[PDB]
Amino acid sequence: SGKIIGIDLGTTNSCVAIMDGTTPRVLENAEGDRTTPSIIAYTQDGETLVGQPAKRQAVTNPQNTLFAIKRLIGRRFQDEEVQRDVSIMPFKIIAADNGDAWVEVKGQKMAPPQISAEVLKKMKKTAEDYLGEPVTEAVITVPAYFNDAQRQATKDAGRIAGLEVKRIINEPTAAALAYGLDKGTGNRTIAVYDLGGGAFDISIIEIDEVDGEKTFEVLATNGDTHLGGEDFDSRLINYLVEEFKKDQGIDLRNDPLAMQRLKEAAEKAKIELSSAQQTDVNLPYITADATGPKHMNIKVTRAKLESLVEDLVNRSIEPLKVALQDAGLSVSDIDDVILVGGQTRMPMVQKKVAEFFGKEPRKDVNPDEAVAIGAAVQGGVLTGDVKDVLLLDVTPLSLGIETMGGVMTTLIAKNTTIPTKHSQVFSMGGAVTIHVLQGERKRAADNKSLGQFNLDGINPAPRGMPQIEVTFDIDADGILHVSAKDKNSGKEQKITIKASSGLNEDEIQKMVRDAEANAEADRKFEELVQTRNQGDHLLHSTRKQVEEAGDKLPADDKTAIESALTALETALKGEDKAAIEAKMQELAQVSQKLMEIAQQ
Amino acid sequence: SGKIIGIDLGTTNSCVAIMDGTTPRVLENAEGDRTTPSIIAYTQDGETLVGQPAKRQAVTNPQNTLFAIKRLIGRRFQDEEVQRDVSIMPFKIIAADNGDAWVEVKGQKMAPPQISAEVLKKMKKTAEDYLGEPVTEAVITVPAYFNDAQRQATKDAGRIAGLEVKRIINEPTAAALAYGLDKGTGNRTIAVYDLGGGAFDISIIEIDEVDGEKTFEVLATNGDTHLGGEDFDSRLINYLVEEFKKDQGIDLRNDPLAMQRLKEAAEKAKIELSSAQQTDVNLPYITADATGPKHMNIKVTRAKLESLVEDLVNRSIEPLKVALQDAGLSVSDIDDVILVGGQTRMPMVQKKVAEFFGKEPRKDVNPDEAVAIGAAVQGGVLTGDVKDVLLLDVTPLSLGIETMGGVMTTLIAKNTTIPTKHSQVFSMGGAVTIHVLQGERKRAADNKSLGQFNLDGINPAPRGMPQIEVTFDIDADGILHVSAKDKNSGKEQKITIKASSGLNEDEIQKMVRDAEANAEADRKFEELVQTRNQGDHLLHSTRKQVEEAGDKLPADDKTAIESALTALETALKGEDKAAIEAKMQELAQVSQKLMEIAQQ
Ligand SMILES: Nc1ncnc2c1ncn2[C@@H]1O[C@H](COP(=O)(O)OP(=O)(O)OP(=O)(O)O)[C@@H](O)[C@H]1O
Ligand SMILES: Nc1ncnc2c1ncn2[C@@H]1O[C@H](COP(=O)(O)OP(=O)(O)OP(=O)(O)O)[C@@H](O)[C@H]1O
Ligand SMILES: [Mg+2]
Ligand SMILES: [Mg+2]
Repeated sequence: SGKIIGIDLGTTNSCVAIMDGTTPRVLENAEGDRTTPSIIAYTQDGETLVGQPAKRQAVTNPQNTLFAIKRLIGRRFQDEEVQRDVSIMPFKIIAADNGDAWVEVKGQKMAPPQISAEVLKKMKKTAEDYLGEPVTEAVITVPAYFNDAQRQATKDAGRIAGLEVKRIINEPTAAALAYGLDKGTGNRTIAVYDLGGGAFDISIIEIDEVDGEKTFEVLATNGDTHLGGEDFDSRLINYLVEEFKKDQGIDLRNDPLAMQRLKEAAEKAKIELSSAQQTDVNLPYITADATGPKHMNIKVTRAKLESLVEDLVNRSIEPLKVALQDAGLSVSDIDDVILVGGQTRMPMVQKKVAEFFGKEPRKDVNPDEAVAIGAAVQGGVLTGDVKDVLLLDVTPLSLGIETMGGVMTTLIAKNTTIPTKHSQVFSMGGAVTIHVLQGERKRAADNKSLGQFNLDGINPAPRGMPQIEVTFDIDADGILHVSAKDKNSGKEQKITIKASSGLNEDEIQKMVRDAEANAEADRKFEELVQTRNQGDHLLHSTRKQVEEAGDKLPADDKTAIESALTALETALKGEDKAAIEAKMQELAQVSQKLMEIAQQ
Repeated sequence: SGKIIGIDLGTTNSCVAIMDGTTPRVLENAEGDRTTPSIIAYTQDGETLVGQPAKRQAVTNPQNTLFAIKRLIGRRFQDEEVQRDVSIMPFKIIAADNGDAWVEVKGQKMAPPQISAEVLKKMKKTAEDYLGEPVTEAVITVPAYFNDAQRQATKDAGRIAGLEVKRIINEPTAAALAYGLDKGTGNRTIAVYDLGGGAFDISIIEIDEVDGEKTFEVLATNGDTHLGGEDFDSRLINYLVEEFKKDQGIDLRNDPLAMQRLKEAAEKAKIELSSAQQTDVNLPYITADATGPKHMNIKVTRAKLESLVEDLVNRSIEPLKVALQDAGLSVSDIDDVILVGGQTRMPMVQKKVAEFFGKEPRKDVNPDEAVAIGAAVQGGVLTGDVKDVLLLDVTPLSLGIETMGGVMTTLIAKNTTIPTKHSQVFSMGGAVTIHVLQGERKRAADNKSLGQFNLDGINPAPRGMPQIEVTFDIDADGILHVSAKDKNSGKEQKITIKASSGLNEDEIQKMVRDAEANAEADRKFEELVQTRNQGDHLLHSTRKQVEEAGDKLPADDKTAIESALTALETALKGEDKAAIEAKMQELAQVSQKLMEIAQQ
């Protein structure tokens, strides 16, 4: 029911679009911006900020501002990437009871999907404000290289936000839909290079004209879900931290508040160096010492920045080589190179990509909105409003199991088109345990574990010939479903999953309720502010009343009203809602009493 | 030759678009932004900054940062509107020799068109970078209510930027083109309400279908060229100044740095109050008393803000009434209300407009880019690329002359469609002086003077029957051209214009050369930056050369090379190009030498 909205849920920024009749349209949020910082904050006084308002106060609220949660979602606390972030992120990152990576604010433990849900709720509200009706369904994007846990956790975030997730769409695929919508873009093969704030994808995609309809087929995909702008900032921040040690004899890394100003300054500097060739990091009173206040002043050149991050850029080139090999194509087979994501605005990135492909990337693709637009198009395909568009995506990782000798044994090869299914008999009746993993490495230890899937035996029976067949389905969302039956009886077998990541149904249901309670509490937090407005309106009117009365007003009456006004003004400066309300009531009674005496 | 680019030259922000084949496209500037702040700055070391870099340093350089120049362009120094601004603007506004309003920076007097040209040059360069080739032609926008002087001055700015201005297009007309391009927006009548940073326009526009082609006809236009966001900010700034005065007993108005910080904070507060119901203005260390530093902290509710500016909003409603009357329509006849301009994002503004028209404004119009898009479309109509699009605009002000009694006599009524022509015999041979004015007021003294147009007599001659006919042409740009001729002989009569506003050919030519000199100076300034980058590259490589040598390096050689490294690092900390280049040279020679010795 209603419109299926398209939400690009980004590490750094989020963006929502719809089908406006036959044309996709990106929607401005309440603040008037076409994108929304993927940031949530909890203030000391207990307010929940989302988006720009949360971004604005981040510098002074290190611990209770959550950002880049997309780098934690669907991960385990003991993951190398997470363990590194633990020491780096200013907010607190902890292990959930099941070992998943969670955060903690003011003593409260929260799962990443709960945090992303807040961002999704704002995007949902954005669409509803625009449309003038409720929105309950969405297509939500994920990086192409997201694994099973990361996909499912993103899907759970959508549910926690009150959205039925009709499709999880791979971000480069979404960008391709956006690009190929324009008639005259048929019968070509493109490379979509997407380098954002947190993730990197490369997809090779063919757009063809079959039976008078446009088909988008992903030939190969690769990337790195933990490579993006955040890592570029970090290289520059560490340089600035090391320089200030040498220069002013002080280590800033021990100090959260200084690091906030620096983080902010480094990102601005990085961004400036995409157009200028020099930038100044000026942080007066960055810190202090025995000798007094300290100030940071350091010029950074483009050349300096480049030497700091070139290996990150090279890291994005290697998956390109693998993607072309997997697709069986050379660079000359690629008709268009498409750059997506804010971090691709770096000249070095554009230059290295141009040089690899031996051609310049297109300039007519919006690096900030293409993904959301494609998510909207995908939604329109689902509702049937978008005709003559067919899409065939793949799974980015090999699905396998740990077999005898601790080896990784592949069941479904990477770049297999989805949905897809693989069935296999695992037992003639004895119990079965299956350790499922994703990845390309030879040893199970080197791949991403999805969990242990356990089946009980089937007891011996006259004329029974148990054949326990296990089926691995990958659906259109790129998500795995494992089921089993006895082929001999047709009876389904219960599978018990152990050591898997993710939320269970009970947690999800509780978190859905928590999000509704949060909404209520937010509506409850606003009362103080709403009462101030009313207070200001009242002040304005009763002042006019006093002016009108002029000298006709007796001193005792003039004094009583002027005291009531001042009292309300004072209360308004404060934070006590009850006091404001009482002073408003007293002022109203004096305004009414004056009125009544004037009529006499 | 080349593309005719469309440039929205705004009081606050500027935006450039082109026809990308058959589709209009807004172009990002070098900073990656789809719009550019109309801000020009001159730094202490003599650099000229435009756009975001100028905006960024305004807080510390308020005297030599020029902004809102569109509020001075085409105006006289003694104009009431300018005189008010003289006391408000942080930079120095002065009278030119002819009385026009100019600005002075560091002893240099400059004409508004020279300043705006710097913004147009950036927009021009933006298009050139995208297209990969030179751009010499443009369509440039002006408020529909701009008078003759304002139009010509804007056209002069285009020339000074090296642009042949093919069309001056009224901004609401541009927005209508953008809106009506969408097939299926035909046969309707729209009201375009445009409230920006400096100017207000209302235009009533009919979009029809004649002989297969779409025609856009402006039925009426009105507005106020000195009413916009800057005035909203100003109301809030004065409130904040007064509150701090009552609170801390300090008057900030004489503190340029404090006032610049306040200006910025005030606009941010105004903008938040478009989506939130309360905002906090915080300015630590805003001033210092003998008691110590003082900090500004005050909460502002939407209710407070609305009471500070409601009369500004109401001032925009009265021209709506006049426009409908001039169009001969009622609100009922309006099919679509279109809001353009950032200042229309204010809830009070939208509500007042919705209430006036009795319908909700459309939501599917881009308030920041519609005007640039329309300018690009107009450009494509000029090149013959855009087909079946005809536009018919009007002149917004009555054109008249001062007749006996000091009365205003109308020659061309407001809302007459342009281009248009009016011819009249003024003399049977005697010398003639014609005082030309624009406006609707009955007394000449109350209208805008365009100058005195003088004609010499024609001497008595046998068979001569001199009939001096003066022709008033208003061209497609909405600009006046007065010519005269003797109908009896056909000979053209020379007109001498006195007491008029604007730049003469000689000034324009000199200003064109000055701008080219500024570009050259800019390339010069870049030299230092380029040298710094090369320095960083050189440091990087030679450091690797030292490491690779390790212990093999003799103590005297290691000392020498490390001295040279340090000396370059030191020079790069300074601002002396010569020293940097010398230290680069010495480091290079030492590197080369050790290399040679290592080869031995
Ligand atoms: N001009 C610029 N030059 C370099 N980097 C930039 C520029 N502008 C933005 N960025 C960077 O781009 C990143 C954000 O890009 P984007 O909004 O596409 O990410 P995202 O979609 O939120 O992330 P992801 O897709 O990785 O989940 C940030 O790291 C930001 O610093
Ligand atoms: N959310 C908002 N609420 C209120 N005002 C806003 C908002 N966003 C921007 N503005 C204001 O809108 C103005 C800028 O709008 P815009 O960019 O349309 O003006 P412009 O085209 O440069 O000016 P003009 O058309 O008057 O020459 C500024 O005064 C700015 O403060
Ligand atoms: Mg992204
Ligand atoms: Mg404008």
